[PDB]
Amino acid sequence: SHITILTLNINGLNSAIKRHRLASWIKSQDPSVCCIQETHLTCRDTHRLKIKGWRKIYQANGKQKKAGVAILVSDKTDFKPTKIKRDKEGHYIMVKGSIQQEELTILNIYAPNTGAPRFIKQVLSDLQRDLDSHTLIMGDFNTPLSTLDRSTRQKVNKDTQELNSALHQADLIDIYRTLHPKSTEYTFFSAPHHTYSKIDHIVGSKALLSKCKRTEIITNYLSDHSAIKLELRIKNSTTWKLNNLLLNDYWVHNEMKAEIKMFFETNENKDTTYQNLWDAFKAVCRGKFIALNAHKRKQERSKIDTLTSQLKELEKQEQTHSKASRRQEITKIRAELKEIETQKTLQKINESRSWFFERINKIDRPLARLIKKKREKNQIDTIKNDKGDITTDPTEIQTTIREYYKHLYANKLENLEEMDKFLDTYTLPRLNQEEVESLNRPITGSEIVAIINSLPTKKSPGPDGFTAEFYQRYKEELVPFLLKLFQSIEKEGILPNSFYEASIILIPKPGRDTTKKENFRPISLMNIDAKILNKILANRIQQHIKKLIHHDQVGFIPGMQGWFNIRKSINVIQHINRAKDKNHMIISIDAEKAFDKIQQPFMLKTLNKLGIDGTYFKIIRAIYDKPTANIILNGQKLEAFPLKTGTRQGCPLSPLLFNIVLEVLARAIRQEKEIKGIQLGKEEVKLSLFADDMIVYLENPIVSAQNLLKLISNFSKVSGYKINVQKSQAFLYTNNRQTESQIMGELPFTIASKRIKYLGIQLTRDVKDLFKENYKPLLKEIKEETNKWKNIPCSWVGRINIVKMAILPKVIYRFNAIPIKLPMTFFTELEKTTLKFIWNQKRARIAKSILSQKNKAGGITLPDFKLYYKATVTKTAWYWYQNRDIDQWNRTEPSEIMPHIYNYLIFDKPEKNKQWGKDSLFNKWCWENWLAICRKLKLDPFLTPYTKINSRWIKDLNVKPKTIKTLEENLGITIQDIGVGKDFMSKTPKAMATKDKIDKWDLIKLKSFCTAKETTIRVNRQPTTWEKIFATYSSDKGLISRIYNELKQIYKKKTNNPIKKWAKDMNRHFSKEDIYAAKKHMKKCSSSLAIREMQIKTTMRYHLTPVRMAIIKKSGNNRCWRGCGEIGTLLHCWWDCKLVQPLWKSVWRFLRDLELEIPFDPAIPLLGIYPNEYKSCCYKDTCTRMFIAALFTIAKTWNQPKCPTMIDWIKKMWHIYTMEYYAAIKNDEFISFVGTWMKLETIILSKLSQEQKTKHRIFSLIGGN
RNA sequence: GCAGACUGCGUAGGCGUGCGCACGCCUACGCAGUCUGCAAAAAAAAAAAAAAACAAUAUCGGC
DNA sequence: GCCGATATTG
Ligand SMILES: Cc1cn([C@H]2C[C@H](O)[C@@H](COP(=O)(O)OP(=O)(O)OP(=O)(O)O)O2)c(=O)[nH]c1=O
Repeated sequence: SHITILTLNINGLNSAIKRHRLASWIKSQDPSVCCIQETHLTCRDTHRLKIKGWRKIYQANGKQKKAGVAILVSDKTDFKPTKIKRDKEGHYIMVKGSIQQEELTILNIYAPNTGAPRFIKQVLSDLQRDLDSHTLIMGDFNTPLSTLDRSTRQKVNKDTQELNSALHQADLIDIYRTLHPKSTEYTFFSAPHHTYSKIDHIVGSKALLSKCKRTEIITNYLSDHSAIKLELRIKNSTTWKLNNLLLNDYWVHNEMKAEIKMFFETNENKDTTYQNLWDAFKAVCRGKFIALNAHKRKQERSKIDTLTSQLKELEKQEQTHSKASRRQEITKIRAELKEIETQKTLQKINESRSWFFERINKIDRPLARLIKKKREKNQIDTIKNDKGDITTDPTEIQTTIREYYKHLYANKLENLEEMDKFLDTYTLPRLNQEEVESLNRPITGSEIVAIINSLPTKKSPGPDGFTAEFYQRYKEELVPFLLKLFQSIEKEGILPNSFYEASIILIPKPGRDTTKKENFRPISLMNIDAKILNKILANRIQQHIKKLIHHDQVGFIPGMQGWFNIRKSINVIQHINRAKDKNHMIISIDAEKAFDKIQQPFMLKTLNKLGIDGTYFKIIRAIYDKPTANIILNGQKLEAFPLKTGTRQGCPLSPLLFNIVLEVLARAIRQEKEIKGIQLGKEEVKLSLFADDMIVYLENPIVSAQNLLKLISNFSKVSGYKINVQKSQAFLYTNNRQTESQIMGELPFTIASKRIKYLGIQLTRDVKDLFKENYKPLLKEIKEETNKWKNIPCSWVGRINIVKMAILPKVIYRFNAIPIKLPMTFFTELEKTTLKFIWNQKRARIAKSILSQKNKAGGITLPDFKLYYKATVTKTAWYWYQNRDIDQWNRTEPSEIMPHIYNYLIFDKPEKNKQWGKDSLFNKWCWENWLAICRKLKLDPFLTPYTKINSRWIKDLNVKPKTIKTLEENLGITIQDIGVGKDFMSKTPKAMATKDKIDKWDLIKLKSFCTAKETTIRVNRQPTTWEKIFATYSSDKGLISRIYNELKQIYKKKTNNPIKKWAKDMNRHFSKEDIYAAKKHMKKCSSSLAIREMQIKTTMRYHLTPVRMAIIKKSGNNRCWRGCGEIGTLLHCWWDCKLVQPLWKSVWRFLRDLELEIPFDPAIPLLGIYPNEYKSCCYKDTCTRMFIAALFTIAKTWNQPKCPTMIDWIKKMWHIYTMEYYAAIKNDEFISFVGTWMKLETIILSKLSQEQKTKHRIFSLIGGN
């Protein structure tokens, strides 16, 4: 073990290309510590020095752009800083700390070029107290220490002798001279003097020499000065993870195909089982990927390799003898190396910039991680230990964590008889024979390939490096081998030993003290193939889960939505409020460390008791046979500690198995008649909640809660399911204070007299406070959450997407959970804050009406929270119409009236004089909203094509229910299928059969009703989209989106369109076709949202012109902000301005140079409204980019007397060109890109001179140079 | 010259209250009218994907 | 419809 410390005088870091190339070179050297001098960064520019892959970066920056220092410590180096001193001018930075329990004192110094020894001595006197036997003084000393440090071999000056004396008194020595007494190497070459000299030195105490390993001066072309690289011995491999980018090269892809094929053609035979063969293939592919990555790195910089080899040989020749022609050749080849490295670094940085440009403002990773605060460092370094100690020692903290989790997962409680007794007491659903054989059906390549295709991307790999992009890429050839492996696994029931491998990582629990070990959630990364097998099993069991779990559970269950329970719970609480005798309670049980306290033997026993037997259960038992988990703590893979209990918390199959296991407890609670839950109408609602979270409602708590605790204790004893009774709240209701007190006594639960947080919702003790506890906070939160974004660096489009991404999901979730009649003040406040954020505390530049309108209007669909609220509220009508027996949440309401009538009211008569209850919280408001929408559509909502066969019309025909059952089971469910008029029972042979099968009285009743003229006309008319939205769809997926789109269409205000105003001030009527074309162009002018944002801003008259400012300020100066002396109308500023005209004239010179005779029409560039006769999109693709570049050019200098120069337009065009080039290469759209850019590149290259393009880095990309 | 706030006029729908009318609230709505952040923009931001998984749900968009 | 991305609950 050695510590590599590197020092370098980079002579400024302003050049980004030089920054990264030093950052790429420093990556190659892999130093343990790096000291950098003359960063040319200010305290304001500390943001600039942000390098990926390195976190602990300490900076000392001066005010001016002359100095500034920083120290980089390798992530492989565990330096624990204690005290830091920084120079206000960057000449020095002090840092005291320890490395691996070895104290280390590091000093960085940049002495002035003149009189450095005196300045250094002053630093020594100031830091005399800080020097110890572990001192490292670094930086730019600006002086040589010995005669051998100068090429001229000139005597060390008297200042050096005094400086050396000062170092000697401080027991500090020149390490390089000590370790290389006879080395005459030098770091900097002085061109004016033609002399080499070693003026940067590594100085430390002699005691460190025993630790010192090796020091060397590494001549480099990245800077005039060479770095000194010292290795320091300390008292004594990471996991390989495949890189997605590696798969993008064709050569490596073909090589991997060939390697896979040759392996499975060579290593296949009878003597080996397919599991061990698969593991061997994994290892071989791992080694092959490592080797081919090395080969790819070699080839990619092979030119650099040969050039640096030539430089090494010629530099050795120079050192042994220096020659003038050798000097000039060395200089030329060094320039060649610089140009090649600049080429590669520009490639890399522009590829990154293109990636950002393609996602600059979209709702995507860049925006999501811009909005989110800087990630809190999950790398733990000190935790309140078991007894009382905070602790910091890495090995002791690792031991604490590892032992904690090893003890957590090492418990099976082998008491199978007790598990049998518990399971054979609460009869629970069993899968029929058909479903059993469905689970055990053979694995099909179609199934595996479907899983692979659905396999999430951009996900961390498991203990093996393969990252689920590897399987997708080699899907076509791997899938057969995966199928063979799964066939072997199902036949034999033994998994490859690599399947059990998993990597636990400790993610902090939000809102919890990270210093406690117990507050970390261990999430598991599993081998992707193991995850494929587990996803297969999870999908298999999921095909039958609906009948396997009661609808009380809505966590991890397809098609069930969490808000169900919320509404249910709230209804229950409302009932409690309305009850005369309030003797009841609700408890929010929260499982402690669920998925980890689950006992695998009990889970397997439950699955066996469920009828899951055979191949599927064999594989389930195998996957839990010998699971293992390594804890990747601080990047170190700790020991294995096989987890004897719990279910892997990152496994696809774990949620389903946990739900199945806890369904046993749910069934037990429901069966127990002495745990009587609240009774609403004709339904019993004992308990319902997400997977591990449970909420129970109980009557007569004194006894029911005690019985519940007894049952939970039995379940915990039998299965390990433990509840943290302390962190498990409850509302208690009793009409006697003494009863409340004694219940508090017996019950071990903490009674929350105000509220309970529950699925992100503040359930309120009294429902009347719901809003005050749920929306008023949320609204306030949004305000706060947006106030910290006041200065967020995003454009109005970026802010709109930020709202849509961060606030909208939160607001919609709140609406879904609590669709109570919200006062309009809430929506006014929410819209006000949202808009104010979007326009950063200024007046909205674009009309809210324009943006709110659909994307057809060219905008970005500024979300309308009022319409989202209405959509969410009216959504419940879908469940009303469906009348599902599982949505018990809907039927739990005040029962003043016959509660059964809710599935009605949708496409059936209104029960005039019949009230739904003043106490109704959700359904009454949904009814009001649904009626409002139906009235707005001016449709009849009581008899429609989708009226169910039995809602009230047939019922009001006093039809026997058996007749309704016959009609339902024969033909369909809607009146339409029955038919009306001529078509009554006259459209299918089954219709005739039913017509014959009904009794004469009911038959004639249906004849009288259906064939009536009014019903015929009201049922036959084609159904509107709003009705298909609640009848045609049998699934509630995407329902809010569809309802909101329909509402958007319905409530589409007639706004003051700004394209029409462009027509007006251009005195030229635009045809509807012209408006449509302008909107289409604004929609698809470019993929990147910066280009589209520019086009949208120009089209929507975003830029406020001197006319606007004159009117608002009432000042008469309408003169354009350029000295043009004309009126400052928008068309002037964009098109008609003598200072803006030359740019458009140049653009038209380019157009004609492109053999394009297009009219000199402002509409074409400013809006894309091409003349009707001109429709050749081939040239439009280029013209759009040319025009938008011109628009950017004008906008940048939108108000300066400065003329938008041609060169600015060229530069912006090339910016777009490079971004699109790399984006297309990554997206494989290269042919279209060349088609739309080749001629333009040719003209641009011809127009410019070599000097100008070189200065602006305008080297061609499509064509070689 | 865009928009919201907001005064008033007023259409219609609903809910609650009172004895066809009156009151209170809300919705959607057009009109006239006062403002009102204001320099001017491009700041560059980096904003970084890349590590920390899993199930389900919702949203958005592009194809 | 798919196919990416984001948040919501665990
Ligand atoms: C929050 C979260 C939960 N889960 C799963 C694993 C958990 O066992 C299960 C329930 O989570 P929670 O109930 O939210 O957490 P918990 O009950 O395990 O924590 P505590 O013991 O302190 O109450 O959901 C994840 O897989 N990933 C996650 O990020």
